[PDB]
Amino acid sequence: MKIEEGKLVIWINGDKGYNGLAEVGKKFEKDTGIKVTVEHPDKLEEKFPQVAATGDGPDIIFWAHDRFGGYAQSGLLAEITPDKAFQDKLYPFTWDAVRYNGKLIAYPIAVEALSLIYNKDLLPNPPKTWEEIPALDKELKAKGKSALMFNLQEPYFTWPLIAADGGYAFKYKYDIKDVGVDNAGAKAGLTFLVDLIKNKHMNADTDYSIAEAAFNKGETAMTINGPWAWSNIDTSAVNYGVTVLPTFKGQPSKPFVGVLSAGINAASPNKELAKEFLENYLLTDEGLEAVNKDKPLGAVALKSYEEELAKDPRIAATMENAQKGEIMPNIPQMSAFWYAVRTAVINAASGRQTVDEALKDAQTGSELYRQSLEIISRYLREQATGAADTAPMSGATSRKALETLRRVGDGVQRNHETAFQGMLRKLDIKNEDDVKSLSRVMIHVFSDGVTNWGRIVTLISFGAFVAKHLKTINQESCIEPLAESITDVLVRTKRDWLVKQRGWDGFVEFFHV
Ligand SMILES: CCc1sc2ncnc(O[C@H](Cc3ccccc3)C(=O)O)c2c1-c1ccc(OCCN2CCN(C)CC2)c(Cl)c1C
Ligand SMILES: OC[C@H]1O[C@H](O[C@H]2[C@H](O)[C@@H](O)[C@@H](O)O[C@@H]2CO)[C@H](O)[C@@H](O)[C@@H]1O
Repeated sequence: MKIEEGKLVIWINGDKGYNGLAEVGKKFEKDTGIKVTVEHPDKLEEKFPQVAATGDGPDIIFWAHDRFGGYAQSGLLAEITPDKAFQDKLYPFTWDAVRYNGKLIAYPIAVEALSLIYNKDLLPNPPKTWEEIPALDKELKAKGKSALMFNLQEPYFTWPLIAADGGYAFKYKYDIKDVGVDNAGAKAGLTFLVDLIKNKHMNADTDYSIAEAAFNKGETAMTINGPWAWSNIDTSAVNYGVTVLPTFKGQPSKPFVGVLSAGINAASPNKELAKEFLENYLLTDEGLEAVNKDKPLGAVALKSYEEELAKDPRIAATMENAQKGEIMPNIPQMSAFWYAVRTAVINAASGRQTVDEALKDAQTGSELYRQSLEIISRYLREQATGAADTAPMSGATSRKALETLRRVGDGVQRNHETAFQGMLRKLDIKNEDDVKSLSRVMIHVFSDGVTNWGRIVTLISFGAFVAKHLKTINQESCIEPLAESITDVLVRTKRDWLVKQRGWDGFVEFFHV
């Protein structure tokens, strides 16, 4: 087993107070003898699922809660079971953020939302609207300054504007069928952003470091950032305020709210130690103070300490932005959603694609898993049972993709029956455990090779062949898991290619009669 027993390794992002966290570790080590190592790897949110899948990684991972449902769905996190008395020390809505499929999958630490950060010496009155920023920038450029710089590389920072006039990720329970990435609100916000770039009020290449340095040196009047940033601003002696984000088309900017949370690796042989550290050392007044003093956490989950911090006007502004925003969903398709929108924003800002092209692709990318599952699940089930699903189907594409797959998929099963049968007789499929062991095979087979529509039809057509078998041996319950497996394999390893082909519209086009 890869993770070492008798110590704690912790991963946390490099913008958080990891020196403070290490101080809490020192205190844990003092009491118990157990060494605590804090690390801050680049791209840790993409690295964790890769390493944890193989049984490796940190004992504890810290991230906003949006990534944790994906982790939990993949079996990477231990269920946490604090008692009533500990649960009652934290705000109920923070626990809701870390609930997935009825189980608690992490400990909530703190509530974070973006705010408008402004230099009070340059801009005694910050703008109320995004619409007035171009004029303010022109005024400021005549004095050697700029109005606003913020990270354009990460969609978390552009999202408040995109969402203002109507963009949304997943509607309201969260409806995974209803995605608002390329609606009219979304387009208007992204367009306003690209116009700021086109008119030289911002630069498409601005990232976290460039924006932070410009603000902290007094060269730009505003930035958009989170509570973590306030420490470095204090160091710089900029006279800053923290306030409400500007409105767009009369409506508030809607930041996605995150709950910084701590999850325990399912492979860790140190779960009792991790729970003891998190509950009795970190999530205490002193523990959170030590972290907070290094980089501010925002509104902490711990009611006792939150009451002390609540008086701070920067925190009050954070909560006001948070109330106008929306708690991020934690569903497993969040990762895909962020990856598509990141790409959309970068390509739109750079002029690689137009706003319409960019957000079209993002909408495709964000809907891809669900749309694929629907198609694949329907085809496997109808093949296995001999009757189609009567529920309505998005709808036109799905219906036509299913019609196409019925032609080409039946061809493949028919002409390749003997290899199919042979490969299904080799494997001793008879229950959910074997199907479990199929993705593995499919992952090494499907990936290793060319990516084209024929190889995709092959995977799905073999899927159907298996489903038929499953039905005859009264293992019908295993079909939907089979469809989820095939779908995951397809959309994880071929996402970029699929988005390039216009998704399933492409599939319909390619095999068109
Ligand atoms: C779960 C297995 C999967 S998943 C999957 N995904 C994409 N493509 C696949 O196959 C195509 C090539 C191919 C086209 C047409 C029919 C078979 C395969 C490819 O990899 O490009 C597969 C196979 C696969 C891979 C190999 C096979 O056959 C392997 C060779 N023989 C060995 C002897 N035995 C009797 C039959 C299988 C068989 Cl029977 C399947 C379903
Ligand atoms: O930009 C997409 C990104 O947004 C959020 O990440 C935030 C994070 O929540 C904050 O703690 C801070 O570190 O900045 C990050 C943005 O760079 C999501 O939590 C994340 O999953 C998503 O990829």
